[PDB]
Amino acid sequence: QISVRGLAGVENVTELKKNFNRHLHFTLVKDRNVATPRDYYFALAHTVRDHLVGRWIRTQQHYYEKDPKRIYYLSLEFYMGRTLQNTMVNLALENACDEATYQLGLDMEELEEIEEDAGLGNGGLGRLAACFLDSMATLGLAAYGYGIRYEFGIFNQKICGGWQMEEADDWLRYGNPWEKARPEFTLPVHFYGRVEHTSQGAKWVDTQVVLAMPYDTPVPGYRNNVVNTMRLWSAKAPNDFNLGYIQAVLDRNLAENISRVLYPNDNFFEGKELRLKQEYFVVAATLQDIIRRFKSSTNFDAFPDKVAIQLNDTHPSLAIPELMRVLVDLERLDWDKAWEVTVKTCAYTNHTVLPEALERWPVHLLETLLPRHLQIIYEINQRFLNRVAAAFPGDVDRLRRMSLVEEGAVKRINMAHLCIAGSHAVNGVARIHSEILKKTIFKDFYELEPHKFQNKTNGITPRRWLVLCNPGLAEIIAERIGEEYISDLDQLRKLLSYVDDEAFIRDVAKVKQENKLKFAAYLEREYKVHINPNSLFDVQVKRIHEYKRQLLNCLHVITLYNRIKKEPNKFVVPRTVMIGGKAAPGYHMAKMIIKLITAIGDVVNHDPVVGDRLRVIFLENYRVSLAEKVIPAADLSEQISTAGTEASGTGNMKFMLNGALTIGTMDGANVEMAEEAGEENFFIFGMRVEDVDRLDQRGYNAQEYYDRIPELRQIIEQLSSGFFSPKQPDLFKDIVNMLMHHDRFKVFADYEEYVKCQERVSALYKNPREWTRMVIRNIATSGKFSSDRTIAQYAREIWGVEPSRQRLPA
Amino acid sequence: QISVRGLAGVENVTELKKNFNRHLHFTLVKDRNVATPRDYYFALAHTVRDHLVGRWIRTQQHYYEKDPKRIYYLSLEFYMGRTLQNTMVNLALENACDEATYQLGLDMEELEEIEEDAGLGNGGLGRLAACFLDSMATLGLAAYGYGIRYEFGIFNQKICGGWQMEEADDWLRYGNPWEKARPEFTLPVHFYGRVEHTSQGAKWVDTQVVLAMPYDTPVPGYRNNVVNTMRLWSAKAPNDFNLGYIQAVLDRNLAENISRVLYPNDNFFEGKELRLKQEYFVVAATLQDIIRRFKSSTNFDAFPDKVAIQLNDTHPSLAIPELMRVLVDLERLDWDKAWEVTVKTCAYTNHTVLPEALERWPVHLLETLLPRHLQIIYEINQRFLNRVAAAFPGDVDRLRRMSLVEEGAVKRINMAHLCIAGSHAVNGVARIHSEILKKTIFKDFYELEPHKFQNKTNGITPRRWLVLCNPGLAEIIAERIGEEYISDLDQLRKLLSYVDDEAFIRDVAKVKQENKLKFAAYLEREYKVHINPNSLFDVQVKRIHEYKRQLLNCLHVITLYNRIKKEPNKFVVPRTVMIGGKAAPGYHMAKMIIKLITAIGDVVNHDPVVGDRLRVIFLENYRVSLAEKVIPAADLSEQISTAGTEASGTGNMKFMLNGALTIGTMDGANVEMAEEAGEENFFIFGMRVEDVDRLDQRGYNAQEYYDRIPELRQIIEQLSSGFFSPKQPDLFKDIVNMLMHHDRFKVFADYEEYVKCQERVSALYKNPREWTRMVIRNIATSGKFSSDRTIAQYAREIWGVEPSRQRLPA
Ligand SMILES: COc1ccc(-c2nc([C@@H]3O[C@H](CO)[C@@H](O)[C@H](O)[C@H]3O)n[nH]2)cc1
Ligand SMILES: COc1ccc(-c2nc([C@@H]3O[C@H](CO)[C@@H](O)[C@H](O)[C@H]3O)n[nH]2)cc1
Ligand SMILES: *Cc1c(COP(=O)(O)O)cnc(C)c1O
Ligand SMILES: *Cc1c(COP(=O)(O)O)cnc(C)c1O
Repeated sequence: QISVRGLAGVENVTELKKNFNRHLHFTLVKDRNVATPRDYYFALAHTVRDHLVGRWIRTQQHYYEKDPKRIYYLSLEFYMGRTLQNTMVNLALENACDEATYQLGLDMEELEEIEEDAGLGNGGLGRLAACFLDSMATLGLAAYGYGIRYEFGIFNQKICGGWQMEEADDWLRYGNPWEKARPEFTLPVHFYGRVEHTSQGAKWVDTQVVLAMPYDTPVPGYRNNVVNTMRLWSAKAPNDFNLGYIQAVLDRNLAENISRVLYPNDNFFEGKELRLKQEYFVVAATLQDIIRRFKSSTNFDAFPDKVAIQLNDTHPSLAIPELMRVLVDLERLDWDKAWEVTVKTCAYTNHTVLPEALERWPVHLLETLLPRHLQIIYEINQRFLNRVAAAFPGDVDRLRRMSLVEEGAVKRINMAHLCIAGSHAVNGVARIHSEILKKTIFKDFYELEPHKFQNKTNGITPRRWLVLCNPGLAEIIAERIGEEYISDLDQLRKLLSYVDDEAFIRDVAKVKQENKLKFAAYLEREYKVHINPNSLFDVQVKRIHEYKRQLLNCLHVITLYNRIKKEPNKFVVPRTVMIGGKAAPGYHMAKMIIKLITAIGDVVNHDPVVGDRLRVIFLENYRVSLAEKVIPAADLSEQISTAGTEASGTGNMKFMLNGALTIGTMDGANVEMAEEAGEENFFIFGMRVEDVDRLDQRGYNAQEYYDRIPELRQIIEQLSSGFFSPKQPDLFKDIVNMLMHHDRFKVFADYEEYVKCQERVSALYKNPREWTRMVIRNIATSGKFSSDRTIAQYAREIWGVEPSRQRLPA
Repeated sequence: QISVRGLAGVENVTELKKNFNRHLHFTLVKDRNVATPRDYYFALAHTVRDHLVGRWIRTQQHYYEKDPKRIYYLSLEFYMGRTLQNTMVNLALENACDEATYQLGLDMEELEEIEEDAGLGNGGLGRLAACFLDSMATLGLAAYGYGIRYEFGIFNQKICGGWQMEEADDWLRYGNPWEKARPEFTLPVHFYGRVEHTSQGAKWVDTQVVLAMPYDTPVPGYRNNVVNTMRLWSAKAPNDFNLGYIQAVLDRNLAENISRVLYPNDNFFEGKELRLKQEYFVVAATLQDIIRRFKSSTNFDAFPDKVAIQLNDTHPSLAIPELMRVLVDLERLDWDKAWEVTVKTCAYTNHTVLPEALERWPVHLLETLLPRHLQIIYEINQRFLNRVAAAFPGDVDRLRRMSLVEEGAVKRINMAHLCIAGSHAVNGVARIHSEILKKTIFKDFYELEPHKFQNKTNGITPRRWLVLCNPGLAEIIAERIGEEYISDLDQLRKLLSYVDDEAFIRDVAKVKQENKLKFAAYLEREYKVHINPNSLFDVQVKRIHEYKRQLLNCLHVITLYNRIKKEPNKFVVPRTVMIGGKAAPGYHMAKMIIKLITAIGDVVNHDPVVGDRLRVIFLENYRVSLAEKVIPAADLSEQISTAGTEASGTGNMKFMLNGALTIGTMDGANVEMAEEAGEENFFIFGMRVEDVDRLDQRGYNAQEYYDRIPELRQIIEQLSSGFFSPKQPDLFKDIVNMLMHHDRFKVFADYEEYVKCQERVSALYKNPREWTRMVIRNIATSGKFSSDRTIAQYAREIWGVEPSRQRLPA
């Protein structure tokens, strides 16, 4: 049907049909009389998987023969989502599979909906890792993603009585056709024990052993026949583990719990032993695998020429002392040489400045679990501080600030300090964030070693986030400028020459309208709710956190409601306000915010005076597959974090690419988006970073805003008095008390500017031609935010490898 | 090469090679340059599996269309062993696969050795279930085996310093290509809770739910294109289970532990809650599956016409009250009608008279775990005892003896009594055993309902236990009488006409010699030990238990050793005495017996005066795959249980079929073997059951035998004084004390007759022609001991179905 989905040749379609029927019979052991839609999904997934394997084998063979520098991307999170459609897109099989399944009496879109998300991440950080793997494959880099194969990913969210309930995400229940277990490359990982000092070096002895079993998942590049590997480790007990008899076997679960479940905190550090075990587990297994591959290419001088290790935040920071341990204790390198190799191999990406998100591990935990690593950390620290003292003689407070070891009631190791000391490059994830790192939390380190500090602004893959989720938009773009933009997103600039083209304006608006209709029907089918698809779709989807300011959005929604009730017969631009996202299970305020959003909905959606002019919907179970549906349907993207808090954001970029306008603060990558599109094509409001600093110096007093803004006072009085919770009048007192007395994120300080800016949004929406022209200017300038651009910069400026768009032979 | 392995046609071999290469590439994602022997095994297993699937689908379809009476064989144990070779034998693919792999540069016998045993049983009871599944498929019965998919089967045995050590049997580590998960037919199983009485019936409420997920394994019949199903349940927690957050997810292991591990006790009852959970789990899931299939054929009068449930001992006895629960509480049948249906549906096989093996569950356990089942059991008991009281008025002691409820400090439910009350047929497993049931432990029940009591003598499948393990013997038989005997083992009687045939005598002895050479080399390769293959191979392999009297064998071995040392220059027939088997981990005396056997070996095998005239070998890790190697190599089969203790035995039958002579007591099926072969062709010794009873009446005094038999006194003095344990002189005092003062199995009472009978064995072995003639007379009369005969009797006399040797279309 549409060109960007590829060719459906007679031979190809005939062969797909044959192989589908072969898998249904031989692989699934079903016939057509008893097959369910799930069986049909698996038959198609195996059929498509077969097309990957030849390319996967040949790619890995090619890397063995050419021996390029290898890139290892270490992350505790990979938020992959579904694989079937992405695989078809990257192999140019989508139209062929559509036609094949159509001829078998099946709807391929219905089969796609059966696949579980691989939800092995919390949000942005994990999804960035996934976009990066796609870009690395598309750019022909010899890259490997290494992580943990969690049995349970991010929990499934249910809303009961307006409250979040959590259910385990049993994503492996029906099997995962995309992974290949490799039990033959299983490796041992050590814990506990003690250190003995012999005459020739330290020895780590009396340890408990857990096995790391790898599962490999293919990562196809975009139409280049490159298939890279994501290797995820699963924990297994050895067979003599604890070996009355029955209890010893049952106790194997203690070892296997390491890979059982993803910690569900976004931007928050929980210092639990189990999490530390996960961090070491992934590092120890991965580093053995790296060294094995390096020796099968004595001379570790060449190691940094053949290996780059990228640390996705501090979560895999133990890679630094582990590499030192292996090189010094096992390979018998002198300390100075081992350190040179380590620093040249490792690079660190920081993703947050929030103090509660930074990993600071208690020394007593490390002492018990990883006694040799603690010794190595202390030695790193002493050598590092000796350098500081030589550069800044007499500056004793600098020595305290820069130490890897923090003093206090409980001594802690600051893992960010460890990463900076042990890495040749340290980057933030958007220009403003990288500047904040140099001016504030890592200022001292920047003064010592300015050359280490870089910026790499984040991006998103346009395969998943345009072609896959919004084929209608991809097609109308391709009709004008061809298909090359899918792997060279800067070509979207050519669309600026179509900003006054009446046919293009029409087509852009038509695609948005279709996407809104399709989403409005999805909502009715799966969740029994009636929305007006002519209304402005105002969307805020992301994890629930105080810094992201869903509460500010709530205040605007109540303002609109109160304005309608005051003047019911005045025209207002109709809106559907959709908010979705998961709260971390232990984060009380985030759970209270969810309840507030649903309680506002309960009032607003049932008030007959409001009608269809305002609807408030909480989108349940926000995840990658839901993002693919709602983002193409959005008109307005809410990116309203307090300036200085959102390191980058990536949702922001997904909305820009898909034809929504953005209302946002000058935070993270929003700054760069506005710069690319022009400030006149962005709805910017609120305090800049400098304004927040000025408020913090005099002292934030929320009472001043309450006293001066009557519309704001009315809302607080409604919240306090039980207007949105008549049966439990004090339900929201924690929210009110926080806003009035200990709001770290200054919700009231941006309220007035936010409401005024929202009125400008509504004014523009009344003129559909000018709204759409502004949209075209956004889509046209979104090219910088391709993760292909981001990865090319990492490759050239950090890893020292050249990207390639050349195809391997098929 | 050999005819019974089938045809190797050019087309077949070409297609096998293609499919092997397809699986290596697409299924395993390997090329020939990096493939290991394990990859080659999996490629062949998938290739052979593909030949099963069409037949499996068509067989199950045929049962749906014809709607025959269905047979459900419920067992906690299925000791399957390896599947690859058995599959090839039953599909006539062995020579074709041999040729295909040969042309690919691979040795198929080497690939076969890579497969793990499916070790989901302890010994005879579990292996009987496996032979039965093979026979049911070969006889065209619509039969299903139902059990538990244990993650860990019977432990792997290691010998360290002469002691048994246990290691977990992680049989699923590399995957199981033979099973198909069916997560779509997952069913709930309930535990705990309480009973509420409403106006219309009892309700079992407030229960904890565990899911039962089925995995299906194909069971091919012998060259008839029938493929039946073995369905094994695995335990899964529901997704809301216990739903801080992290701990709730980790605690899912509590539910999933139900299917984690096989209880490793042979002939011993351990009354643990976890075992009770396993028993109910298998019953509750299976019965729902049975009822579903019955309703998809209101009218439960027809249920016993369409369903037979065979209880493999009392382990699945909760099927009786569960069926009553479903019919009364859920289907709303009146009690009397439900009971009629239950009795007509269920039949019970008893496999032991040892009092410590009989299941007697504490009432307090049932009350907490299965409160509704306990109520139903009490009602069954009251109704049953009302019948007893009407038949035997005033016989109050009979009421006490027959009750399902045993009085005492702890009230217990006698599950054997429950099975008899609720079953239309009760059988023992050999003629002597079935007679013992009627005369002793179930005498009262037999007097009430004589019509219920039957015998079904055990058997073994001649596919695994002749064709598969001893192709050389199968072939020389086939050269004379054709191939029909493989599915009609009574045809072996035709071999009596070849007892004086010089060529046949030669060939039988040649095959034995080859098997001994092959086993002698296996021992050198895998376990670094030098045995004389011209020696008589004297073999006792079976679980270690006091009743099986490995200790009596030990006493004979020491006797031979002492006789050699007394007269070193006299000729004695050389022997290699091999003993193997696992001890239950908590069974102290069994572990001490293993240590005694290895300690005897340590002395005997290193005494230079003995030379190669006597060797004592402990065969480590005895299991089904080791049985397939050692049984074809044996000359003498040791079947020496105290009369009245071995309900049947099946090892005995395996040795008879494979050309060993038997030294044995008149116990279990040995009685029937001697009757079939003639007593003159069997080495019978020792007390009969009647002699044991006479000794028990006067009192067994072991001291009398010590005082009268100088050779026996010498052995006890050697054991006591530390001759076999010089560094730990008192090591064997528990063994000595047991033999002298509390030997329940009367080892000393059979010593003299046993040693004299062993001298007759040695005398016959000196005349190889007459030894071999006696062997032919044994093999020729082994036909009764086919499990095809056993299953045909169950079918006709218990299940009410007619067996069929007709082929389904291919
Ligand atoms: C399990 O514990 C944690 C899980 C995640 C984070 C984390 N997530 C991000 C997000 O990273 C994105 C990708 O760079 C940014 O776009 C986003 O601004 C940031 O909040 N920063 N930090 C921190 C601890
Ligand atoms: C896990 O707990 C148990 C496991 C097994 C048994 C058992 N095994 C047999 C053996 O059954 C064989 C098949 O009928 C007989 O040949 C054998 O004589 C008997 O001991 N009888 N009883 C009992 C409890
Ligand atoms: C992109 C994405 C995120 C990150 O969104 P932000 O608005 O940048 O926080 C979180 N979750 C999912 C499922 C995503 O696809
Ligand atoms: C046949 C068999 C048994 C039963 O042997 P008995 O001598 O009858 O106890 C036990 N274990 C294995 C592995 C078997 O094959």
